[PDB]
Amino acid sequence: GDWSALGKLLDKVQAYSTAGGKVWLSVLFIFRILLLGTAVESAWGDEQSAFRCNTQQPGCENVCYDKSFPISHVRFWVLQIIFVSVPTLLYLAHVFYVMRKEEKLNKKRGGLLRTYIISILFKSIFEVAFLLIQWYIYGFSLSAVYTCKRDPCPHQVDCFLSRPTEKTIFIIFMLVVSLVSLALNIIELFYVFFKG
Amino acid sequence: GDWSALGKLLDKVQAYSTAGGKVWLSVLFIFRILLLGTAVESAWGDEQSAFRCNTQQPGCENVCYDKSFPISHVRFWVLQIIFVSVPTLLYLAHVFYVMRKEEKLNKKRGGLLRTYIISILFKSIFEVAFLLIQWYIYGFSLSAVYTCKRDPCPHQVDCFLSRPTEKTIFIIFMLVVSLVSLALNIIELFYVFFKG
Amino acid sequence: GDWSALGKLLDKVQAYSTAGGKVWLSVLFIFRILLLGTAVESAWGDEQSAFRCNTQQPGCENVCYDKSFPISHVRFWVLQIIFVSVPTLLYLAHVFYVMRKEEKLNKKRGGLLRTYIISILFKSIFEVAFLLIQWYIYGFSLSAVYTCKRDPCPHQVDCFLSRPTEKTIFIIFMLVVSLVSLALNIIELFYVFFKG
Amino acid sequence: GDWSALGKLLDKVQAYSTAGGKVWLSVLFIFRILLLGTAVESAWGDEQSAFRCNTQQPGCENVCYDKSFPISHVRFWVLQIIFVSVPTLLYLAHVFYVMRKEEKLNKKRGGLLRTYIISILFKSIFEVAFLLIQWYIYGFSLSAVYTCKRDPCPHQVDCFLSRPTEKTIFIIFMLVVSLVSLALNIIELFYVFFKG
Amino acid sequence: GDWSALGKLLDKVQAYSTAGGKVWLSVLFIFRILLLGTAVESAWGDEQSAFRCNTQQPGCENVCYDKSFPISHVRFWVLQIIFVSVPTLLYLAHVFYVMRKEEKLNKKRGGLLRTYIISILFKSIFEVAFLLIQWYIYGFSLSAVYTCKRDPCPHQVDCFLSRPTEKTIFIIFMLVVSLVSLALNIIELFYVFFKG
Amino acid sequence: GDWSALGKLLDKVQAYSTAGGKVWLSVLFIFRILLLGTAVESAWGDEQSAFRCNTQQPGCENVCYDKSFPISHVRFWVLQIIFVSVPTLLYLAHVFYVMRKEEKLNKKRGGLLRTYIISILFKSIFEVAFLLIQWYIYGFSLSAVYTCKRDPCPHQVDCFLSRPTEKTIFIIFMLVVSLVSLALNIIELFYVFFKG
Ligand SMILES: CCCCCCCCCCCCCC
Ligand SMILES: CCCCCCCCCCCCCC
Ligand SMILES: CCCCCCCCCCCCCC
Ligand SMILES: CCCCCCCCCCCCCC
Ligand SMILES: CCCCCCCCCCCCCC
Ligand SMILES: CCCCCCCCCCCCCC
Ligand SMILES: CCCCCCCCCCCCCC
Ligand SMILES: CCCCCCCCCCCCCC
Ligand SMILES: CCCCCCCCCCCCCC
Ligand SMILES: CCCCCCCCCCCCCC
Ligand SMILES: CCCCCCCCCCCCCC
Ligand SMILES: CCCCCCCCCCCCCC
Ligand SMILES: CCCCCCCCCCCCCC
Ligand SMILES: CCCCCCCCCCCCCC
Ligand SMILES: CCCCCCCCCCCCCC
Ligand SMILES: CCCCCCCCCCCCCC
Ligand SMILES: CCCCCCCCCCCCCC
Ligand SMILES: CCCCCCCCCCCCCC
Ligand SMILES: CCCCCCCCCCCCCC
Ligand SMILES: CCCCCCCCCCCCCC
Ligand SMILES: CCCCCCCCCCCCCC
Ligand SMILES: CCCCCCCCCCCCCC
Ligand SMILES: CCCCCCCCCCCCCC
Ligand SMILES: CCCCCCCCCCCCCC
Ligand SMILES: CCCCCCCCCCCCCC
Ligand SMILES: CCCCCCCCCCCCCC
Ligand SMILES: CCCCCCCCCCCCCC
Ligand SMILES: CCCCCCCCCCCCCC
Ligand SMILES: CCCCCCCCCCCCCC
Ligand SMILES: CCCCCCCCCCCCCC
Ligand SMILES: CCCCCCCCCCCCCC
Ligand SMILES: CCCCCCCCCCCCCC
Ligand SMILES: CCCCCCCCCCCCCC
Ligand SMILES: CCCCCCCCCCCCCC
Ligand SMILES: CCCCCCCCCCCCCC
Ligand SMILES: CCCCCCCCCCCCCC
Ligand SMILES: CCCCCCCCCCCCCC
Ligand SMILES: CCCCCCCCCCCCCC
Ligand SMILES: CCCCCCCCCCCCCC
Ligand SMILES: CCCCCCCCCCCCCC
Ligand SMILES: CCCCCCCCCCCCCC
Ligand SMILES: CCCCCCCCCCCCCC
Ligand SMILES: CCCCCCCCCCCCCC
Ligand SMILES: CCCCCCCCCCCCCC
Ligand SMILES: CCCCCCCCCCCCCC
Repeated sequence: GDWSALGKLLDKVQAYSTAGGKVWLSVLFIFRILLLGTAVESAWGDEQSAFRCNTQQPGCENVCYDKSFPISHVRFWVLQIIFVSVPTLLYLAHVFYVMRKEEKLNKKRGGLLRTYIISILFKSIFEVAFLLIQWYIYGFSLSAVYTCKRDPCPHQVDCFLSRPTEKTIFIIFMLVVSLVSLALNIIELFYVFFKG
Repeated sequence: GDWSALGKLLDKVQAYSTAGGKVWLSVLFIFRILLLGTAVESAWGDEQSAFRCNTQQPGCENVCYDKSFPISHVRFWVLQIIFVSVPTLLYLAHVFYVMRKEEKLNKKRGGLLRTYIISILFKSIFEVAFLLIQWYIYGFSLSAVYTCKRDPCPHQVDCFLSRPTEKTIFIIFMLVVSLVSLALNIIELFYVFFKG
Repeated sequence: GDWSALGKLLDKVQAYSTAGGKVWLSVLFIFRILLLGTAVESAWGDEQSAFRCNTQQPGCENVCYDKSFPISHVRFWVLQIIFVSVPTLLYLAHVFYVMRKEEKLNKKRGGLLRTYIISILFKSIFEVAFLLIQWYIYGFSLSAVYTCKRDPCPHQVDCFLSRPTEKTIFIIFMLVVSLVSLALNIIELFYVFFKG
Repeated sequence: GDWSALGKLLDKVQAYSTAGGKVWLSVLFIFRILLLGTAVESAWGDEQSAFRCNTQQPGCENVCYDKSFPISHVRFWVLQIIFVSVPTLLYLAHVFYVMRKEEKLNKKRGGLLRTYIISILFKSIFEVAFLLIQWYIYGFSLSAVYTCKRDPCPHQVDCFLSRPTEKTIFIIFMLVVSLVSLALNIIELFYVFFKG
Repeated sequence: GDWSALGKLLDKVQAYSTAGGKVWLSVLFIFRILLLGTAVESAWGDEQSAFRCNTQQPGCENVCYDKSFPISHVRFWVLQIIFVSVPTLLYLAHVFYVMRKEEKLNKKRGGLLRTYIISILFKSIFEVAFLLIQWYIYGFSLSAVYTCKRDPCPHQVDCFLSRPTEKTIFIIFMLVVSLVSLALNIIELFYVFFKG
Repeated sequence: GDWSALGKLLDKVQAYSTAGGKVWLSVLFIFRILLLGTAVESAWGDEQSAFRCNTQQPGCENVCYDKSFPISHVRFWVLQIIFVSVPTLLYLAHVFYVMRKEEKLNKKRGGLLRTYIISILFKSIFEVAFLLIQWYIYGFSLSAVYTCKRDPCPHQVDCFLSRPTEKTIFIIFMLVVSLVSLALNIIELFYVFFKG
């Protein structure tokens, strides 16, 4: 029965948003979690135990695997999803204490709106930042043969990845679902400015 | 005691459905989850660690396994089940905010119905889409010997899968339970049109 | 405090059953789950990683293991337990919406009974069906040496299973607890007919 | 607030027991679970993967491990603990429906007592039964060298177990805690008879 | 709202304790659990799979590992923490039924205090008992080389442990946090006697 | 509905803090947990199973791995996060019993403030202590080749770590998020003194 006070909190947090963003993005947050922790986490399980290279030099598979994967895509997308969720969480924690301050006033314009704008800016700005890093480093694909030239391997060794194509499809899903997230925040950002 | 408000929400979401779909499909959603995450998830555990090929060429088992399995059936069926559930979830989130908008009206035809129709269309349309992809790629069976002709293997190598018959039976269950899902949405789709 | 409405639902679902079936079968459902997911699931963990055969032919252990186990007993008994539980779940979901239809009637014989009979028939009929399949395929024991004659092995190879005796005892428990389930539904089936 | 009805159910189930059994056995049930599923389950993890024998005969470690362990002690003690708990659970489910039958009587001697006696008999009788089986099979110790004479091994092979002493200490705890359970039910059994 | 009855139970259990023990020991119970099941449980994961010895004698690593570790420190500290918690749990279960007996008296000195004294004695007495056993067996350190002289190894073999220094630091934490537990119960024990 | 009493407890614990620390640090506690147990725990999974050294000397990989990692970074950061959380937990448990003492007074300055100051001091003081230890031992990086000179290896051996660069990035995140924690407690510490 104590959900009646929670109804006031979920109303005031989304009083400035449209009728289409709170139904599409909230499902998109549930979608991105359920894709990440259930389907694709088990896919990157043997990212190192199957990585075989064509040499006898001991440790050459240790230093060549790292050059291909400075940071794996799974711990990348977990690093991304907290950074896109944290401006919403920070706005949620602030609006709760603001509501509590006003409940202890009545029994004995523009202040809330600025941080609501900033909360959607850093949602996109971190999202563009994590995309171009992936283009700068990994691209949006995976080749089935890597040629490695680090030390202490000899001249050039051939290292064969573990499931390039299965890792390819879940990369493009993480590109598309992030890109439809990015456009879905931009359309809110026009609506808050064009109101006046 | 706060389930009385939830009783109004579960009534309005299924006010257009028949008396037979909400009892058969809701159990079919519980059935498909319980078959997937409990029985058949452990069956595809060693999909790569048992895949042995008949060669000495290093990495030939890495590139030949991929040609047989571009995407494994388990991460396929998890990818399918979210896409069939998401039009129901999207209709659920929309009808909640529509109900909340009308609760803040009375204390101080055709609008809901169109998206209810669209919500059942994309349930079937994604379901037909995922079936024919499996026929285009994997078929509905698994052979116990795969002949591989990728690079850098030699001329032709023999690769032996891991449990073809146990993977065969759970494929046909995922075909049958998806097909009885597909017919169970079609029978609703006639009933909403033939009402008038 | 909202368990008072749940008290009406658990009364009407078992208004036709005896005083002895709802206390013995409900514990038997808790018993079969707790035996399956806690004790015997870990026993069939290394069903493939310990299966060794007496040959050098690569992949001969892959194709010979399958002939011994087309479907493992653990994923068999999980497949069985959902099929015996689903007619009870389907009767539970139907009787809830029937109760809700009558609650929206009073504020502004024989119909329920037929599907209650059918719900106990398919509990036994699926149970007899899964038993004879095991007799047709696996029997009710496990021998400690399997002789395999599939391809591409040579003439005949000896393959040694993993824990035949520990798998033997839990098979007989799954035979006995299923058989005492089968007789406990039959005794209900006489009581509903002999009432008149 | 709906724990007030649960207070009547936990009173009537233990109206015939002493003030010392419901405080000592209920903690003993919590003790035996917490010892089993947390401490000693991880100890029997590598019961097969460390079992090495002194031969080259392939599969000789498969058939010799079984003769030493027809059923492992962990799946034995899980099999024991359900059988000692099931007469208490069966008495709990029966006394609930008996209470419900009398609640639907008042708004519009000796019957309960017999099954309470039987419920404590089968607690001890199954407990004595599982103890002597262990004495008939395993004893109450483990030797660090097993001599195996099964087929298809040669004349006699030496097989070395995995952690005999760590498995020895948890056997004696499972003997002592079962024996203090057995005496704690007997002392109740005198008290119910000597009341008259 | 039914926490008001729980407020009476948590008051009467600690009516004889000081204002400093219920705030320091209750956090110390939360600390010792969170250190044990989260940090140091994963540290002792490969206690056997990394234990390598310097011989070819088959099974010599099985019988030499046991002499170094008759019982591992993790299953020791889990065995300790239940024994220090069980006198508090036994006093909690007794004081609940004592409270229930007096609630069924008013609607139609020295008795509680003795078992409160005994409950703190066996907390320390078991704690001193488990400490000196560790000094009698393991000491409070771990050496990086063990020399083994059991059978059927030859004259003397060198066995190298798995992470001695990481296991050293968590031993001293389990010594310090147990010792600050032991002094924190003694200071209560003076306060109950010196009251009179 | 019993969250109304919890509203008084969460008000009195933070009556001396600013409006910016309770919204930024509480999210920072949720951030550091979610980074630790989800993203970086799986990264340090094979910290030993991939550590290969360039020798044939048995056990040389056991004693050389330890010199590189006396305590792994994951069990370090878990050891850190409990020590920074424990002064907040201790202040939470104390303020609850202080509130309960005053509730049993009214139905029949400076005392709280001192321990609030001490609770923030030991948050920073333990945080500076764990940082400089890492600088004294590990630094803030990881090199891809370790040269080992322990016994019983020969003169000098080369040991290659497992993923130095992926472990490098999560170290700097654990430095930055700890450092922004350290400055966020200092800014509170000025505010409590400069109030008067
Ligand atoms: C009385 C009607 C108001 C009840 C509001 C409850 C909805 C808020 C919960 C939304 C989050 C649920 C996550 C599953
Ligand atoms: C690798 C396992 C992934 C499991 C899910 C990851 C959850 C991390 C994001 C949680 C954000 C919650 C914000 C409210
Ligand atoms: C060794 C060659 C250079 C490697 C640089 C890797 C940079 C990866 C940066 C990832 C940043 C993700 C968190 C913002
Ligand atoms: C009075 C202070 C309120 C702070 C509310 C949070 C504002 C948005 C913070 C966004 C941080 C973006 C970088 C991670
Ligand atoms: C009345 C609303 C209760 C549920 C709110 C849950 C989120 C509150 C913000 C989370 C951080 C607050 C610090 C405890
Ligand atoms: C009204 C409250 C204003 C809050 C200001 C916060 C602005 C963002 C500061 C942090 C940006 C850089 C974070 C890495
Ligand atoms: C030294 C070359 C490293 C190249 C990758 C650097 C990644 C740094 C990420 C910083 C993120 C800044 C977001 C505004
Ligand atoms: C007062 C009667 C109305 C109560 C309605 C409760 C039923 C709605 C819950 C259905 C989902 C339950 C999932 C297990
Ligand atoms: C591979 C493990 C499978 C576990 C179950 C998968 C659940 C994913 C579907 C959840 C959809 C929920 C919609 C309400
Ligand atoms: C390498 C030969 C071509 C492989 C193509 C594989 C296509 C798999 C498509 C799966 C799509 C599932 C998500 C819609
Ligand atoms: C006002 C907007 C309401 C939106 C409700 C959801 C409609 C159905 C969306 C189905 C999406 C199908 C493609 C995944
Ligand atoms: C009153 C109903 C509460 C339970 C509803 C749970 C589903 C609501 C839709 C889920 C998304 C809403 C965004 C928080
Ligand atoms: C009344 C609300 C209408 C909603 C329109 C949504 C139609 C579907 C658009 C997305 C289809 C393509 C998704 C891949
Ligand atoms: C390049 C050849 C790839 C063949 C498989 C392509 C699969 C694409 C799936 C698109 C789904 C569209 C659903 C309407
Ligand atoms: C060569 C032997 C192949 C065996 C295939 C067995 C197929 C069984 C399908 C079971 C489906 C049952 C539908 C209810
Ligand atoms: C007021 C008395 C009626 C309360 C009925 C509660 C019993 C129904 C629950 C039975 C299932 C419990 C599973 C653990
Ligand atoms: C292999 C792990 C087994 C875990 C338990 C299996 C549960 C499946 C049966 C659940 C049926 C629930 C019907 C109400
Ligand atoms: C390859 C030789 C024939 C194998 C047939 C295996 C049939 C197994 C049928 C199991 C059916 C279980 C689901 C009904
Ligand atoms: C009006 C329709 C009610 C349906 C209730 C369920 C009847 C029993 C179905 C049993 C199915 C057995 C085959 C799995
Ligand atoms: C009032 C009873 C609430 C609990 C009932 C739980 C089972 C209801 C049937 C489950 C399927 C209903 C579809 C949501
Ligand atoms: C009164 C409701 C009657 C329901 C009829 C259902 C009978 C069973 C039909 C399905 C049997 C075959 C399932 C494989
Ligand atoms: C082709 C030979 C296969 C032999 C096993 C067939 C099993 C089919 C199971 C069908 C179940 C029907 C239950 C009524
Ligand atoms: C109003 C006082 C009666 C409340 C009775 C609650 C005690 C019954 C619960 C005992 C089992 C608890 C298991 C943790
Ligand atoms: C091997 C893992 C053991 C986990 C605990 C086993 C629990 C089985 C006994 C449960 C009996 C519950 C009776 C109420
Ligand atoms: C192969 C030599 C005879 C082996 C007999 C093993 C008997 C084990 C009986 C265990 C019974 C436990 C359940 C009652
Ligand atoms: C009217 C029937 C009541 C049955 C209550 C249970 C009696 C005790 C059964 C004990 C079974 C012991 C063998 C497992
Ligand atoms: C009013 C008491 C509710 C809680 C009782 C939980 C145990 C009831 C017996 C369990 C089997 C009953 C079949 C649903
Ligand atoms: C008053 C109820 C009497 C119940 C009789 C049950 C006696 C035990 C019968 C089963 C004993 C054999 C089980 C293996
Ligand atoms: C064939 C020799 C087997 C020896 C072990 C038999 C164990 C049978 C257990 C039966 C339990 C009976 C309890 C009353
Ligand atoms: C009305 C005020 C009394 C409420 C008492 C609640 C505190 C007792 C719970 C202490 C244990 C909590 C463990 C997290
Ligand atoms: C090895 C995993 C350790 C997990 C925590 C162990 C908990 C055992 C102690 C629980 C005592 C509870 C007393 C109330
Ligand atoms: C084989 C040499 C003697 C080994 C004796 C080991 C004794 C360990 C006793 C541990 C007792 C812990 C529970 C009280
Ligand atoms: C009337 C009996 C009350 C018993 C309460 C518990 C007393 C303390 C028992 C401590 C046992 C210490 C040895 C484990
Ligand atoms: C009214 C208090 C309910 C919660 C008490 C939980 C502990 C009670 C003692 C635990 C053993 C009691 C046997 C069921
Ligand atoms: C007032 C209740 C007295 C309880 C007496 C219990 C004393 C301890 C007896 C057990 C000590 C030995 C346990 C191993
Ligand atoms: C036979 C030599 C064994 C040496 C270790 C014995 C440990 C026994 C522990 C008994 C604990 C007694 C506590 C009072
Ligand atoms: C090598 C062994 C070193 C042991 C040092 C620990 C001695 C006890 C220190 C903790 C005392 C705390 C008293 C409050
Ligand atoms: C009636 C309004 C007061 C309700 C206070 C609830 C907020 C306190 C909970 C904060 C912690 C939530 C963690 C998710
Ligand atoms: C290695 C797995 C990490 C899992 C999370 C660790 C949690 C430990 C910190 C919990 C502190 C809670 C304070 C309230
Ligand atoms: C073997 C060379 C000296 C190794 C010393 C390692 C010291 C590590 C100290 C870590 C302390 C962390 C807990 C405070
Ligand atoms: C009356 C005693 C109150 C104690 C409250 C806790 C004070 C802060 C303790 C901080 C301990 C720091 C070292 C871990
Ligand atoms: C009324 C507040 C109940 C919830 C408080 C939870 C934290 C209380 C302090 C935790 C230690 C108290 C010892 C049981
Ligand atoms: C007002 C309460 C004062 C509490 C004093 C606690 C001061 C800190 C003592 C412990 C410091 C050393 C811990 C390792
Ligand atoms: C013997 C050399 C060891 C060097 C590391 C010592 C670490 C000790 C940590 C003590 C922490 C004290 C915090 C105030
Ligand atoms: C030799 C290449 C080393 C690459 C080091 C990359 C360091 C990246 C640090 C990212 C920290 C971002 C802070 C927000």
